Amino acid sequence: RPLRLGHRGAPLKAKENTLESFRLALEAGLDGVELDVWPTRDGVFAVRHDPDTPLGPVFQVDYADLKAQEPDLPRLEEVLALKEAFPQAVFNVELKSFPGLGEEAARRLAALLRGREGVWVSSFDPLALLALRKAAPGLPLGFLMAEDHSALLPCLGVEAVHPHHALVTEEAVAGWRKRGLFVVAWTVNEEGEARRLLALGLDGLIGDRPEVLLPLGG
Amino acid sequence: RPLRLGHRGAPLKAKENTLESFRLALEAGLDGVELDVWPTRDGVFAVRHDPDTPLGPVFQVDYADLKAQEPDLPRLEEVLALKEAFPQAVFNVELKSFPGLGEEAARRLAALLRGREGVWVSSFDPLALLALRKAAPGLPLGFLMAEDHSALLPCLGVEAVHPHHALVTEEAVAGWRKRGLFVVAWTVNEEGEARRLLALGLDGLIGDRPEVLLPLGG
Repeated sequence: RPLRLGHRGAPLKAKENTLESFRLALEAGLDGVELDVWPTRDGVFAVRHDPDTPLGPVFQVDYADLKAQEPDLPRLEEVLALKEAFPQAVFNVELKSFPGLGEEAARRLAALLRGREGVWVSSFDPLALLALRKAAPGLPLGFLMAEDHSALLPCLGVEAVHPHHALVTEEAVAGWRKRGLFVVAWTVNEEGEARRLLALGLDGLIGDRPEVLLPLGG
Repeated sequence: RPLRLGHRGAPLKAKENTLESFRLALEAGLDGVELDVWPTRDGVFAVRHDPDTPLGPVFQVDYADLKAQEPDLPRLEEVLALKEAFPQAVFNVELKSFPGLGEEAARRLAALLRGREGVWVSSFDPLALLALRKAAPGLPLGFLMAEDHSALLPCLGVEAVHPHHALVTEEAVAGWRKRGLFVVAWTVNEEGEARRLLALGLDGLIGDRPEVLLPLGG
């Protein structure tokens, strides 16, 4: 059935991108979660949406320092470790990096996720995706799109396309299906829109409300 | 003959990315200049390399304010206007924008450069290039590469590829020629490297030293 994914966990039940949020999303019965990561100065993947912190941009601060300042800030490995409690859960890691520093971060993430199962990486940065695919041939990837940049799909090594829900139309989906892509829309928080998207045959939905996603599928 | 282009003008003769620098580069006999631009809060294309200013990121500050703070900061139109004094000169505008805000800036730049001659836009951002091509079908474009991302060329509407000189090899050039691309390397400041690149048949060189580029060609 279509994947029901918790955006940054269950952001309305607990603070977004925190271990509690991810746990609550999985305890709610969702198929998995999406989590945002940025590389720290010392190469740790901090789980948070915004790149700017009280101590400066994430890439210029060591993880331990960000953690002292923000005690509930998880590192990637801690979130993926939840697969121990939920063996069937999947994790969509969105690699966020300043395009220009994306290739280096991508190579680092590739090494960290080597051979790991139940995880796929998505990114809005085509350059990071190319670097990821070269560094880890077996790691599933998804191309995030805020505007319709489908023209790049033929040149990207990705198994999925993650379009903003407003880009999802019958014709757009036909194009993605034509390439055998797995389609995951975001960020879907309304029943009406969720049903519209599923009626189009999408493979997954990322949303902030578990209740809305749970009944979808079978 | 191969284009001899002044990187940000003639950066050692005058402050980089200033009208004086561009004028000196053209007075030296170069075929054109490369200039960096970032969009201001009010949609003006400020000519400068760094995005961070004493007043904050360029996109969050109005041009007039940046100008008061930095009196020699040009706006794009002022640099392109130099074509009046040098009718044969060409201008390579590098659109710099935070990938995510690149499409919007690209659409704005496309409208500004509508029908203009002797100008081509390059960018490290594939998304900005796609937006530029859609908005201005007749505007020549170049794909800047800091690492070899040639795999994207087939999906980009570009007439040129602008590789960092360290990516230029006989095999790489054969691949680009195979697609009929115009190849422009940067940033070439040494005679040895310049001669190595020209021997490979490149179509243009962007460098900080006019003396090094002038004798190249015929």
